[PDB]
Amino acid sequence: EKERQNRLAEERARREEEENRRKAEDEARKK
Repeated sequence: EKERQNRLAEERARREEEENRRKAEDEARKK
């Protein structure tokens, strides 16, 4: 269970950092 939950949690965090770098490069284009 913990293996599964941690795997899903890192998948979530990776998607989150994807969106963060994405908004970052968007703002960069606005610059």
